[PDB]
Amino acid sequence: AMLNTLIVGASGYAGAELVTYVNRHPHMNITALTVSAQSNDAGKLISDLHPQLKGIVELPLQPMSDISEFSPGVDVVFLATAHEVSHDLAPQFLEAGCVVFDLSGAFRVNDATFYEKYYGFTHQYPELLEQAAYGLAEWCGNKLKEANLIAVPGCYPTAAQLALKPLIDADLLDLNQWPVINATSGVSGAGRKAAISNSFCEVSLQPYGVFTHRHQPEIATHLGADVIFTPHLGNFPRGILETITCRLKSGVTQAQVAQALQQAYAHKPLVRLYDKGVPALKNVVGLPFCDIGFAVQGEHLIIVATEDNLLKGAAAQAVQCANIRFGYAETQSLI
Amino acid sequence: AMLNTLIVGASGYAGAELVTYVNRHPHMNITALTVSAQSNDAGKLISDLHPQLKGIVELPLQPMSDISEFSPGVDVVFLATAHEVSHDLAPQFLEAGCVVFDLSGAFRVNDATFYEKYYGFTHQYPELLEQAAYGLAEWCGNKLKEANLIAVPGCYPTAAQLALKPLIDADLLDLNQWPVINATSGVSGAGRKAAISNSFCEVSLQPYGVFTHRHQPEIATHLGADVIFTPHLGNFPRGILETITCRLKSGVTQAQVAQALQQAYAHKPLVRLYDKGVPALKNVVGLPFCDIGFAVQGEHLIIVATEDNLLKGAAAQAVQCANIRFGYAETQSLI
Amino acid sequence: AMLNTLIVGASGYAGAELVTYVNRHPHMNITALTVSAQSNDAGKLISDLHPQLKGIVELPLQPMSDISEFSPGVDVVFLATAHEVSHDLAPQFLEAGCVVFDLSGAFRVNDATFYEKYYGFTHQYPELLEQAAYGLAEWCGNKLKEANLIAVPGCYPTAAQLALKPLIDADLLDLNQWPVINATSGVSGAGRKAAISNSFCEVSLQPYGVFTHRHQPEIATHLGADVIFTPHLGNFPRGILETITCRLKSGVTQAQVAQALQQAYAHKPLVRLYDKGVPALKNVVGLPFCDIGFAVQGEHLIIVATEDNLLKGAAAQAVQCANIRFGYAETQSLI
Amino acid sequence: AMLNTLIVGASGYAGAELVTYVNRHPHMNITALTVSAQSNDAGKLISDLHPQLKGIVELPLQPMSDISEFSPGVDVVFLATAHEVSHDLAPQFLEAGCVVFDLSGAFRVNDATFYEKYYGFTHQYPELLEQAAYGLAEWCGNKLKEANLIAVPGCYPTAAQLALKPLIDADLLDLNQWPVINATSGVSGAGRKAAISNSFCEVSLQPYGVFTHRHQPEIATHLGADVIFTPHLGNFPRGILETITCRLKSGVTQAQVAQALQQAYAHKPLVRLYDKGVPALKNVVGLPFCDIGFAVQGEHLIIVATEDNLLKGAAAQAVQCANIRFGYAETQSLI
Ligand code: NA
Ligand code: NA
Ligand code: NA
Ligand code: NA
Ligand code: NA
Ligand code: NA
Ligand code: NA
Ligand code: NA
Repeated sequence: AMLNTLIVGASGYAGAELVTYVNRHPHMNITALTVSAQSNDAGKLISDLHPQLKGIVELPLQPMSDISEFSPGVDVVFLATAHEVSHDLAPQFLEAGCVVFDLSGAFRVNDATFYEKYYGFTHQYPELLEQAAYGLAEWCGNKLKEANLIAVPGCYPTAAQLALKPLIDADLLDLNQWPVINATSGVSGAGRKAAISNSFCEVSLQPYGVFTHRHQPEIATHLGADVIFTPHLGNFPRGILETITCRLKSGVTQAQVAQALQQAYAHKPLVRLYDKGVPALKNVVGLPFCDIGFAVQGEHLIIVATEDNLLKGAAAQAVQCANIRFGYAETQSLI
Repeated sequence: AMLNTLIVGASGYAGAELVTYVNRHPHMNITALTVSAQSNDAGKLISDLHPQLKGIVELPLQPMSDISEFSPGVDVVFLATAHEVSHDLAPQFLEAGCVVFDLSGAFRVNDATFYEKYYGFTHQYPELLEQAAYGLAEWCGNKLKEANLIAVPGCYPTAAQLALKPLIDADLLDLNQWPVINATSGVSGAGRKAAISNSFCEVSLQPYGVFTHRHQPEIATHLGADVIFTPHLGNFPRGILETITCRLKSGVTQAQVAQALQQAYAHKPLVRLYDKGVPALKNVVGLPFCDIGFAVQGEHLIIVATEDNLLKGAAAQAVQCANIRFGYAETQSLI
Repeated sequence: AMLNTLIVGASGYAGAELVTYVNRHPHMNITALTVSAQSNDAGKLISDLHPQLKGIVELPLQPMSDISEFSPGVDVVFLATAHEVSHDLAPQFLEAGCVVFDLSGAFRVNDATFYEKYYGFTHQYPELLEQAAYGLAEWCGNKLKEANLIAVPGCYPTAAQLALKPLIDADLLDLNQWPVINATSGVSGAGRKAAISNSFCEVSLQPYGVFTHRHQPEIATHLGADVIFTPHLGNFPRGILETITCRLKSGVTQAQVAQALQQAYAHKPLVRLYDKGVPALKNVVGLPFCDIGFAVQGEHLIIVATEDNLLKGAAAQAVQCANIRFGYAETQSLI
Repeated sequence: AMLNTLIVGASGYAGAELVTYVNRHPHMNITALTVSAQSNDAGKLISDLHPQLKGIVELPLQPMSDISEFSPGVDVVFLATAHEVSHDLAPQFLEAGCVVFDLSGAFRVNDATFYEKYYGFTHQYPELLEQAAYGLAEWCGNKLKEANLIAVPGCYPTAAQLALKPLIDADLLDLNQWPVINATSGVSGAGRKAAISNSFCEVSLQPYGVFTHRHQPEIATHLGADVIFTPHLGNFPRGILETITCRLKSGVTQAQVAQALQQAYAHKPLVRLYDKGVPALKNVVGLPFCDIGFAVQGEHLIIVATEDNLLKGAAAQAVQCANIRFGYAETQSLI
């Protein structure tokens, strides 16, 4: 048995990486790759837009308006789409009996104001918000193993929570000093699109979304702790490195922080813990891992987490959740 | 006395570099910087779009529809605009008594088919074509010293002709084998614009305009010799490196090629001739020079020419011609 | 049954990519990874130097002086070493009964002067030169299927010959005009090493080895045709793009060139032929393919070939040959 | 009158930028450029190593052992050298009557343990430590206007203190929460040198000097406040961007922070204050400025400061101090 898999928004950068993994996956194959109804890319091959897939996957991109053209007989739907589209589509696919893995921010947080403030829309499916599993794979339980709607976390929130969650859960941080998360992403995180801001000559190094980015409250809500989160656009296509600075609870030691991380991740295959030193970004790009190292001096902690923004930050985590949902090896198709 | 200077298309990448030099120039200053009538940037400061100019030049960008708003009392007009715009505007500014330095391809070659084939328009000003000085500064005579319309050469044609012209003029090449010019440009050569092709993640290394680029016939017409010309888009913002491979006329030697170049360029300040070895691109970026080195083995020549595509390839050559036209030191404002 | 596999020079950049593939390969595993006798990296883990391998392969790097420490029971030896080392070691491993896949230039060409001129040493194993299979995988016959010494071609020669060989073999080029091969490589092609020339700030774009590079005569000897070959160091870590300009034999057409390439490569899985247009480098980096596109106008041909310099240009071709030698699927471990 | 100017360590990256400015400066010219006694670059031209200077400055690099070969008649000495060399040389040049501008860390902080802990040497000139002016140009008074020894601040400390000093001096920060300074530098900050760590393929994005970097205590001592300082090596040659996160003193507002910065910098020409938004690194590279923007939400401040690491972070600040010391326009030669 193989899972029929629909990939919506397949022509974007995250979408291309989903096509790669699902094609490769021994237990899944693709029914269709869709674009929007009036997409200029309708009828082009996936490999025309993403030539790394030439000779590997060459499915045409089909324009989708009514989802009934694409829902019957589909086991898994990946929504590699922005929130408005995912808000509209996900309920329809669930009703058609599909298990939906939404990469958008649309179902990530069970809260109305969250959507009004940071996404600028009123959320129309409160029941789904309650039902959605937050697909932070290393930490999800069996709301996931048996959810039919999985909200895959954002790229920056993924590294951030992998670094911070075990420490906060062990009460190792003095949260009266909000953790400061500074992160730099490659430009693929902006999406495939012609805009001035992601135009080649416009990229160097700059912070953005200062005190405004929608990933900040996602990280704060899910960790149960206020944080500073400042993203930066760097002049490379792929990867996120996060440098995270905290005040430890008084008396907390290096060995104590190491114990908490060793216990969280030693049997988690997609998290690579550095015993000493801190990871370099190149060492994870094109791989599905999150790499984590840290240092302690006195009452301060600096923890550093890297990932490929399109892999553990998007497509690989999505597929990793599908593996958990459907009972396959957790890393199946990823490594 | 100072020259009143209008810069049309000031908000583009070449335009910003013209603003820098003209501001700096002791004998010129700026009356206005214009954008198109319905430009989204109308009313923004030049330094909002190009923050390297913050605190240096902060003139607002004015939308221009009727040129009579901007022509009276203007000594010099730089058209940092594409050919259609330059075709329309340049005749009007000349009639208003301005000396026009057009950066577009619109007046570069005295030939009708040239425009139909490579620019896809029928040229409406044959007399101007006859009158335009081709602003390849090291080689222009007194059609320039006294022209009122200067067509500034394209960026790739500039390095190409500086390398090849003295050799062809000394009959040192066997032109039965067309020179092969392979060049790589930084992405600023594509212009300021949101398109997929110059989007950050879409750039790596690729040839383009293969047997179609409009700079090929400009180079061939002006050199009086058929050439292969293949440009490549590289993943850096600024600079052009050209590697040019020729068959020498039988018996032609290294010393003979060196003599021809030494004689062409020894007293030309913006051309830096390498006695031995070949230039690296970083050594000219942000400078107004063209750097040239070469090697000979047997009957083959390899000559290598670099420039900053926006400086000697665009703005600096434009200003260099203005210096010649108006009698200032050739390098005034450039270095 | 699995092949015991020794990787000599494992700590270099090509060596790391061999470790990755051989680890992954279902029919091979690694006995040891070696460094030189007094290497500063002796005793470090492979994944300390190449952290992309963390949690995947963590074999220590062992210093090797006498090969008898490492030869018994070894089926396959990869020499990821420079020519002098490979010249000394390969004969010893062959005598111990190992099948040797040398990545160096040491056994690539059956000719003495070749070694004196371009490698600056007199070759001491003429019989081995006669015996070595040249591992250009798409073109090798059964000198390979049954060779015990395979000389893996250089990175630039690989793309060059894949583009040119089928055309020359079909007499489609006028070789009175030598093909001009201009290529740009990422800096990994320089090897892992601290030198000024591959130091970060020293890299931009520059030709090198002008009329001197050792890959030129390898390409010319094996193609049976004189060529110009000029490599360039570009400011990126991985990939080679070659732009190759030829004069066609009189009367030769686009369709005729396409037929020759379609017939050469249609059933060759690691060569991806572009029907129209020319490949972009990013689309092959991290993949084992060589991508080829071309254009014809009049009597000129421009053919463009890309590869990952460490994969099809080094490690993947090495492993591909091993697959052919030992009877595994040609792409086994590569894709 | 012109100042005779000696540049020691001229062949390094900062040294090359000093040569550029001093050459250009109307009131200074160069007596000699020196390298170490057994330097491999002795006798090479400055422009051989730094070809951007070809045809502009072509002084040979002279090996210096005894300083009496180079001290008589010299008005100004720039030491573009590391601390041990500067510790040894600066006292000798001062004794010869030269005004010394040391770019090393050797005289930056009046404290012995500082040198033992972070520089691993016992400082032999306590009187000089007392006499040295700290050349943070916007803040220096008349210990500078009349010092004969100027310790030019480190590159990262410069942006950091320009951002933080006016805020701390106005008591606007709650220093019970140490400011967190995360910074990314281009690889030129590592110096000209062949090492693995600054080799092209070894650079991507990585923190370094975590809780160990010598710039941390320099920043903390001079600000009179404990800080976290974590530098990162990024994959570009030039520039530093610092993102600095603070807890404000209770009640402190955006307008209050803006007032303090406007008052500090409005008449300081090399500091470009952003009224709204935060600077992008490309907009300062190759320029002598420090660009500063900031945002406030609630009780947190994020202030962002950029500079060219070799210009305002090194050579331009050095020259700026010389201008102040000798009474020239502050920006003379810089812009
Ligand atoms: Na599959
Ligand atoms: Na783990
Ligand atoms: Na001016
Ligand atoms: Na010259
Ligand atoms: Na294996
Ligand atoms: Na094929
Ligand atoms: Na001077
Ligand atoms: Na200011």
